[PDB]
Amino acid sequence: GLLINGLPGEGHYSDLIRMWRWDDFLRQPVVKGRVATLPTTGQAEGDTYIFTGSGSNQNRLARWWATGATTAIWEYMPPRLGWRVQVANETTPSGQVKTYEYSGTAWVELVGGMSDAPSDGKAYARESGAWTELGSAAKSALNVLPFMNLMPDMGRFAGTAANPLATMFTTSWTPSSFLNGWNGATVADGGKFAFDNSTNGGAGPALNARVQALLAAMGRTWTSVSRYGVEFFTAVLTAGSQTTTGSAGADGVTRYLCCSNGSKTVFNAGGWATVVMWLRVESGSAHISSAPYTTHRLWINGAVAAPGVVLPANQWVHLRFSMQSYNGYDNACPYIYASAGAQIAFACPAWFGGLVDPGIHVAPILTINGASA
Amino acid sequence: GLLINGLPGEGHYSDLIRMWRWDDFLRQPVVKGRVATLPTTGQAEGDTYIFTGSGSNQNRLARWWATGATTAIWEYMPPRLGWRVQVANETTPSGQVKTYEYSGTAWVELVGGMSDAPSDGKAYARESGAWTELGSAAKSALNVLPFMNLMPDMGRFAGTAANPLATMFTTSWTPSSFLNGWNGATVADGGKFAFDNSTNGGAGPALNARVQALLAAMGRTWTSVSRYGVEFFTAVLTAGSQTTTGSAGADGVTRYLCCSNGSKTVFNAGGWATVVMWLRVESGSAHISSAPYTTHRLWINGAVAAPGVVLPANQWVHLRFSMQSYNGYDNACPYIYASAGAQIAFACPAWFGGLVDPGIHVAPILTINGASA
Amino acid sequence: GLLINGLPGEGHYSDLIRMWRWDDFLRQPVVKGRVATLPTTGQAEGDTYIFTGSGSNQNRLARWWATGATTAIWEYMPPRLGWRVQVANETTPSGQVKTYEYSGTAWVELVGGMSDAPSDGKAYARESGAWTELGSAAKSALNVLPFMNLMPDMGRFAGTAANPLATMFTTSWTPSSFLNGWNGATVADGGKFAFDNSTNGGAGPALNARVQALLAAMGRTWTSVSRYGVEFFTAVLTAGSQTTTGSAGADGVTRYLCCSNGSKTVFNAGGWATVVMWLRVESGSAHISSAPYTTHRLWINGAVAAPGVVLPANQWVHLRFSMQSYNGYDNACPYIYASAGAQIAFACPAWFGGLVDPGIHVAPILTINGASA
Repeated sequence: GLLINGLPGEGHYSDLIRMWRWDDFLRQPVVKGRVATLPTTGQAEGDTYIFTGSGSNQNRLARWWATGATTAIWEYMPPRLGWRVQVANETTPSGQVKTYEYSGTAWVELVGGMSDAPSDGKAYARESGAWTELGSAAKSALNVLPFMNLMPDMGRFAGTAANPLATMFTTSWTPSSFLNGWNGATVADGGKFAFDNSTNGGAGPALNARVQALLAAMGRTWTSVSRYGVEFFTAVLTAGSQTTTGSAGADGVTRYLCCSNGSKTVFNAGGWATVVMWLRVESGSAHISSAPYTTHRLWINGAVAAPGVVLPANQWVHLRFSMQSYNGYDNACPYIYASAGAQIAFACPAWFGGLVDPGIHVAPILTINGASA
Repeated sequence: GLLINGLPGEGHYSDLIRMWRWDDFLRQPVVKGRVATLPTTGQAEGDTYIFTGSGSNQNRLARWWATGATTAIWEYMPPRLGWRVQVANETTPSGQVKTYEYSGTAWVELVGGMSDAPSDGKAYARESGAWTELGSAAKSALNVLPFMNLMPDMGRFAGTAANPLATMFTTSWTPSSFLNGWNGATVADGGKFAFDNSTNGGAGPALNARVQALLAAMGRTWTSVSRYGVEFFTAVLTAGSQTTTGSAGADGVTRYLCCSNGSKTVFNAGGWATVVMWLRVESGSAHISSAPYTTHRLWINGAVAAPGVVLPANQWVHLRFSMQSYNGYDNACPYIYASAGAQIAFACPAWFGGLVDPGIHVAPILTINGASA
Repeated sequence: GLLINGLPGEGHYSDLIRMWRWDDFLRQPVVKGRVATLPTTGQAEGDTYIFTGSGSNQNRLARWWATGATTAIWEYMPPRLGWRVQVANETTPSGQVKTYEYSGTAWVELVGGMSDAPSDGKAYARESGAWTELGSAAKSALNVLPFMNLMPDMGRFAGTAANPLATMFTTSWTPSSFLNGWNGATVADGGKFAFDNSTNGGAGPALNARVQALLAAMGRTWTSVSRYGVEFFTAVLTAGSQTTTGSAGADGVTRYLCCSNGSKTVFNAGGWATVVMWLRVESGSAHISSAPYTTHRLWINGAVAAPGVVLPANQWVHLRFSMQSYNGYDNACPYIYASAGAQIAFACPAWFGGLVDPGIHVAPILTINGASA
């Protein structure tokens, strides 16, 4: 509380000049900026800086009154539990004039908001100008959802008669129908990982260089996850001498298709497909696709990639190629071309009948068959 | 910057009347509306229109001062880098008085908002007055998710021994256990689509009128999707002469159930069920359900529908009937009644053990069995 | 519209004191609070209460002017289609000074909001300071999604040769490979529920006390869901006399593992696992886990629970233990320890290869096998 009313009439003229000088200021209370020191030069009528220098005169106004004036002075305005003040020069990207609403102790930003979600445990999203509750599926991620694999043998190259539910298998190596050679390509066994193996202090088979390279790429370096694990076979495909179905990669190098799926019945869900598999180049060079065609999206170890990217030689890379095709089927779905004589290592393929996001997997996803018991 | 202070005292009275006339206006700066021309009639004290007519006097105030006045004039107020001004007459639906905050060049709407999502790649939804991050599953749609089909033969009417993973099959027509006749209804083979068929320039079997009608309904008119595709059989069910389990449709016409599922063990997931199948009426009439009972929701080619709707005769329609039942089982789940002697064409049924949204499918969804290799 | 301009100069001094007393008030129009009666005591200069007592003087200001005054009076300010007025003392939790914007008929809260979702049917969530559309999966819940079960026999203890798709089975009791005894534990048949049973007016087998206890726990008390249902066997595991793998519960009582899964290949999806099963304690005591280890989350009939909670004796409880393990496999996954000689009743187990939320299930989730036709 404060007053400037009353006072002898003898001095009314001083206070009357005084009140006119504010009534002139009150047109729009906008400050050009906050200052800890009175501008000693370059100020005129209409210049208002917030004199917040250390002392009792913090936040006091510092309007300079020279134009149309007898003697210019730094007229002061102590605030008192002040409130919203607009600022013109700087502004938010959304076109809002900056406002420091002085809450009485600090310069606070203006506050709004015409909607708060009811506190009843449901998440609400904006819909047609109204907030609508969301379901539980919104919060759950996709890397953990247990979707069904379409491969009967899990890519272990042991045959469908092997139980996918068992940790260990005794069946020998077996070719998979999901990987058919193309252009004369030859597929041969590359290696196998055994439970309780001897390389890490056991009595089983030993691990060959390719498997250590994979596991180091997998991050499974700890005994609990490196000395134990599920069994499976690896294979190495040698590109044939045939030169059918040519294609060029992102680097402009021509290559030919080496493997095919045998026209599997996967393109059903909106034409959507997903292929995830682990590979490494032992010799030669290869790329993905031919050129950007239709819709496509490639992730390499969780990093988006473009068509034709030449995978670095002798490194394990996680690929996830998801695209859409209403044709209902395709034989060369992978769209992978490699140079003749290239030795490509690959292990644990996984295919899905739609767009799914399991992340960087570490083992094939299970299914159910007659031998699954 | 501007000033009206000073000036000889001789004329102080003019400016003093002047400042009083504003101090009267400053009670609440609300404009009745924007005008490009001064109102030549129908204005009085308290009427304030924004004179924005073309010229230098844009945005100048146009308050008319007649009540309690000697001679009324259009007193002018040039703004200068102006700011928020409230408006009373019109208002937003949410009870907010309209505000054109003049940004110095244009009349801008007031701006607020007390929450912005952190720029770290996560989507945030409002929860109990706070923004909570959402999962990846929120963004993905439902028409592409590869869920597991419950039919062993894919509705191809070829038997479970046929591989659902193959594009082509050689097994002959075979009845499906998922469609059991009711009220004496007879189910007979209707047709088959063959890969590399001869109708579109091949050497295989030809396509009969029903299959062209379906495909035209399917939108598969292009050679890539019309001259090729997966094989499957069609069947036509002729309603029997029995009159058990009567029911009336939306048009008030009584009909009887014709087919049953044989009490399949589908009602497990919260009692939820989903049936999707493609059909066409060759003769007679039929409807869906008996009357609105329990919870129910029908889509016809993506368009919601009510119970008892009489499907148009001789057109292919996509139905998706999802409901809930805690009983754990039901034989007449479809709740479809047709007139006696009606010839109903149907192809590619698909059932699911819950509420799923695959859209307008084009082929049955695959499963895995012993013959799937 | 109103005016206080003009009037004879003789009385100019009264109105001039008058206008000064407002020009003093207009520094910041903040009211200390609304009052239906003028404060008869404890008021001074700067105290402004909204006199809203019943009568024509509603909303009129009640500023008391005593400091620096000749005679203090309750100066009145009728509003007219008023607008936003800030309030200092009380405030919103978000630091916003309370504002009752008088809409001319009622004291209305201030209104903002710089974003409304386009009215085109899509739900929008905030992302990096912008609203991004969400997918359909966001709205759908998780309790209804038809995910694939990993048990070949559905936990009916009838063998994999039994069809899971049929409501009724004739095969006798059969042990399940998914529940292997530990520490010498013995598993024996406990009971079976038969379709069209005689206990509820049929001709089939009768129901034993354990099954009524379960069903009453299930809420299936109605004839439609109590007199009918799917068939399955129950078993009772008697803990053995061996004392290997000790562990203590939340109450500090030591117990030993009684059953194991035989190292099933379930830990694939991000290492995520889900186990849901229905059990009741007939004798002894048991608890969950050993102590809080790694990540873990237990729901008991939809209510979250902590490790080591001793389940109440002789009550049916729904458990859902979901955890993560990158090891790829585990034999004692359940981590359940029971006292020696404890008689534990259990029925309808369900396991999943990831985090899933089917709610409180009433029957095992189906799968597909060679005998599923």
